[PDB]
Amino acid sequence: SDIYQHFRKDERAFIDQALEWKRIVQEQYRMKLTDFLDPREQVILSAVTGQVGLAFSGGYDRAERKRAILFPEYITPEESDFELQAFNVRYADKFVSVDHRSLLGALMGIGLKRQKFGDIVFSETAVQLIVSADTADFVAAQLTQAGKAAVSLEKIDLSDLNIVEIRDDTVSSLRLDAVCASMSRQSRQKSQTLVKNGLVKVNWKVVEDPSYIVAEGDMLSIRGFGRCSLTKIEGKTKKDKWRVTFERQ
RNA sequence: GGGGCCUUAGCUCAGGGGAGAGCGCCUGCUCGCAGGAGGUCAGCGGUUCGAUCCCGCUAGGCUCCACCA
RNA sequence: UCAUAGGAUAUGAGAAGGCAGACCCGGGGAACUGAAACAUCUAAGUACCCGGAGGAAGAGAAAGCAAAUGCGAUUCCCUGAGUAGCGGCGAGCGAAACGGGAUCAGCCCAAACCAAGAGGCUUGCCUCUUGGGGUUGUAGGACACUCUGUAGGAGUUACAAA
RNA sequence: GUGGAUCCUGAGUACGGCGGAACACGUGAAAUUCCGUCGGAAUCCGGGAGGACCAUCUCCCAAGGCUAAAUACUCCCUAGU
RNA sequence: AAGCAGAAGAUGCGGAGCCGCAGCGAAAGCGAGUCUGAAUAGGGCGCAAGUACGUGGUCGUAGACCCGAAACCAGGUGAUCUACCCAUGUCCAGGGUGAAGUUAAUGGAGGCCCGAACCCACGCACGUUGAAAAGUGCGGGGAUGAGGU
RNA sequence: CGGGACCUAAGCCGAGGCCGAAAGGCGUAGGCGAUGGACAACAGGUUGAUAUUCCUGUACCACCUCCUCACCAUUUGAGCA
RNA sequence: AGGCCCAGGCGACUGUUUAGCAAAAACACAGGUCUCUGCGAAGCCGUAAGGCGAAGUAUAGGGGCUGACGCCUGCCCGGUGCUGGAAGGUUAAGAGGAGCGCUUAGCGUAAGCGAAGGUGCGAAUUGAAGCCCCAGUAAACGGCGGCCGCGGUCCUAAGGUAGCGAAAUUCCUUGUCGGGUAAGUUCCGACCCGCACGAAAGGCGCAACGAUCUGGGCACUGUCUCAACGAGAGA
RNA sequence: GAUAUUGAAUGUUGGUAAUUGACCUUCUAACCCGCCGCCCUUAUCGGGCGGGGAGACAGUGUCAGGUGGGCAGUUUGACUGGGGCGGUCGCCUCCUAAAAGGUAACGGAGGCGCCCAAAGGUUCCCUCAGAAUGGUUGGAAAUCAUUCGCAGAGUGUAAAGGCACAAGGGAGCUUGACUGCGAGACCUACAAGUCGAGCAGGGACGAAAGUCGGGCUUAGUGAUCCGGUGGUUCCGCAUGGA
Ligand SMILES: [K+]
Ligand SMILES: [K+]
Ligand SMILES: [K+]
Repeated sequence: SDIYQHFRKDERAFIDQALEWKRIVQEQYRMKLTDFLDPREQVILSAVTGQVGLAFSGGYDRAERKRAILFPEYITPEESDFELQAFNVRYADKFVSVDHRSLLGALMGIGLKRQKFGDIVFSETAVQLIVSADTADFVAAQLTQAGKAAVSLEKIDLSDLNIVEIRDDTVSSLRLDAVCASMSRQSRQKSQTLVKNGLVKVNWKVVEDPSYIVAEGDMLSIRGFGRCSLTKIEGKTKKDKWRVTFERQ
């Protein structure tokens, strides 16, 4: 009841369900695997669960959408308890190209919910996707086209997964509106519109406060400029602006 | 009057090593591209191997003081 | 309910209060001041308040001092010595023992145990109250032994008390 | 006076931790003494002290009491300086 | 020296104690030397008249040449003045206005009005070694109230 | 007449009691405490100096019984309370 | 035995106050609001006992601010306070003793090693409130922008709304214009470049009230032009 | 918050070999009641007795942390053409400074709170700035070459005094940027500061003479107390240790 204040009002929905997962693992003494919780929902769950222990794995290390195991003080989990299936996306690579937008659009097009798949990995040699094992056969059967490319899915082990723009700058403050303006190369008044409407996120939390102070190692997500990361804050200049470093995706 | 701070390209700002970056403005190309435009670095005189970034002064603009009989 | 609380009556040269503005032992306890400021510190356990006294008080018969072919209760004086030491190691604070003197004195219990009685029988055990017993350190006492005294010695200043 | 079969010889004490005070000694290397609090012995094959502490040695026997004199003082009284 | 004897004396006794006769070194220690140092070196400090008592000068600790704060602390004494409160009394000439209510009249409200006592103290003058350590005179405010006493 | 031998308010004191280094603080029963309640005497006269106080006249209140009279009554028995 | 009138500031009012240089625009006030307080209330006095609160009980009691009435009371929760709180971080005594030192029975030609006990330190681990942190809250403390050409741009927690404005606030200033006067640094009304108003440390109005402050009139006068005479007290 | 007062049970979860912890719930008997009835007792005190409530909590004690101008004791510099405000405070160099030395002002100018493992030591060798004339890049100015050339350069750094038998530049080998000291001087209120031949130990460089106890010279620093570290033929509170 006195947890919601710490999160947003829309985020209440997840928090209610996150409390219902903790309820199970305490009383029934059994691990609860979840449906690839979003990077934000990782942060929320971590809080709602409390310290019921928690584990998280999205197949490869550095998956955005990862599935969480809520386990007690015993039954420390394995890599396959997360019920993850990796696939290699086969297509006529010489003729057609698959991009992240097309493959994401195709996954959604076959009716797959965002919670039923993790990250879509693009390397030089392979395009791979990670899904929940319960949906693996459905996705393999239905995902026959991505954009203009005819595609097929080959099952692989997680071990077979084939896993910047540094921009040293100065800002007046570490307010959100100031950092966005700097990163996105805009007027601050324009950046304030972005923040206020609800287009910027900070670690996948929608921050609508222009004056929110941004810390070192915060993934900002300006809808319109993509995504960028305050990696370094490096003291202050002669004329008193924060020496900073940005790295766009 | 005294102290304290400021003076960089159209605009916003980076920056003892020979003055940049974005945006605007121009180049051709149709939300990104592709090269330009533009600086007495307030000025002055000097420290020196070179000064926007030393150091001393002059502007100007702000800021704080100018009290006690 | 037994009781007990409470109430009543009797007997008490029982207490109370005072002061000598002193001395003594306790409880509580400043500040100015000094430190060339000031907080630790100092002033000072002072002043002051309170309680208790007594003609004196307090201390006192080694769980001591010491480091000798030792000393032998305590108190007080001389000395040790402005030493040792303590100390924003500042300002300041400051011993003790030995040595020399004054004066001198040593005692009683508690306990073991014994005897008698009482009330809890916990049922031959336990607790309590009188009297005896006993009093200490290279241990003493109980307890046993054999001795020995029961009236010479001691006494109201402790060591019983008129 | 002689014996050491047993028994007795001061317990919520000594002592310790924490917090204070007293010791010339200000927490210090800090013995010793006392108070509050909490913990808490041994008991003669025992215990205490000798300035942290241990060992050895030496000296002593706490946690019960009493005790004159030498000492302090003078509102007074007497005699005097 | 205390102390004992002795006029509250001198004095006698009393050698514990004190200072000096040897220094050097932090110290163990060594000693006319010693410390430093590897050193017979060099250098430091030493070697090569005190003491007891008295007078005087000065210093220390004491109030310390005398007089003087504003203050600080401790323990008492004061609410007969004054502040507020509590209990219980008491005071407020006269006149006016005319709320509610009642049936234009009636009615008699009020930190209501004018205005003595009473309370107050706004202005000015006077007084200022006063009549008076806060007043007097002329005016002034409140005067049934959060009133005076 | 005013006060006491009557009453109580505020407050104060306070057996036992509660609390507190000491001293003490607080407080019950119970008291004290008028500024309040209650309560019987008036007019005139008089002295240099007192007067509901003395004097004159006429009163009233409480209490008492050597007495007088009437009435009621001696254990459902007056009456007091 | 009332002088009166016109106009303005302040405070609504009657009250109250610096005994003895200030009576006021200061305090109080009825009204408003915020807040605490479930009763052995909170608050307060007292070491406590005992009390007040109250012989009351949320329509009550305490505290803060505001100050009749009328219209109203804007924006900012970053900071500070208050209230509440999830993760994460931090943190006392106490608890806990892994280790280590000193000591020495023993053991070693010595050097040194070294049981047990005593003793002196002692790490991990554990450990509340609080704090960091997060959320709310402005009739809480407070704060309510620059620059350039309504737009741009920088900065901020957010940039002053309504109303008022040379004001008990305006330095410059005797601002400017108008009114009143023969002549008006004061006064009144406008204006707004508000040095440095502004919404309960309330804003703007406001009838009644004032020994309030301020400007102007009528009346009146020895206040004055400008003095003169008389009475009394002192001299 | 710990701990005492402070107990009993049931669960559950630690840690030791069945005892002792931790926490949850329950219990009643301590403790509490500014609740009711009864009694002491004419009593809204107090106490006793019986109900009820609450309960090992609270309260109180000790200890601990937090908060805490509610309260307490204090501090809050000096110079200064009055004080405040501004500026300054130690060290070095120059000028003022009057041809020894010293010498003031909120007089005039600047530096310092280091740097360097060579930018120290020694041995050997050397000479700089700039200009003229000639040169593919290449220019006024890089690199040659020639002549001229008291220094017009350099000397880690401020300035002054010095320095070309170099104190300036280069190279080799090195660690004397030594230990013990020190006749005697300078400076000086003290405290400190400065110079020093020479002696010993053991070195570096050099054939040797010799030079070397940092740097061309003069700034580059801070008393005591207290505490840390290393060393130590010292002391060690009966003795041996500590
Ligand atoms: K010598
Ligand atoms: K003398
Ligand atoms: K002057």
